[PDB]
Amino acid sequence: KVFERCELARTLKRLGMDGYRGISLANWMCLAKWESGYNTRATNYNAGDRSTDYGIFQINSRYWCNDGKTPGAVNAAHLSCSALLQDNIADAVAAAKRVVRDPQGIRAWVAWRNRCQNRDARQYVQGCGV
Repeated sequence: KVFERCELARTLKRLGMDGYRGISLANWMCLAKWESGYNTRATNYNAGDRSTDYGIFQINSRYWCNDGKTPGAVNAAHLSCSALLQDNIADAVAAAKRVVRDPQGIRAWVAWRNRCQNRDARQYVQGCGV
């Protein structure tokens, strides 16, 4: 599924993401935007380390979800990576919350530092009623 901007904003608010671990909804929106373009079935193979990024938040298979083919893999979140390709993003949200529970917070995603950190992120939630 490819979410509409405001549709996603409201869904994330309803799932308790606004202010989760000090992270505003606008920042989570900025992350999803640059990570997948609000696309739940987005996948990205990292040829260099043989891991794959799954879903709307591009969660990596070496640490957060299990896909069986990732060398030296860990399953901190404890999810099957398949769960992160569903239209219903409840599992991708529980996974995302787990990622930010580590000291890096939202900085775990390099894309966040590149295009979200220290920018005006209001544009991602303006007009959505959240």
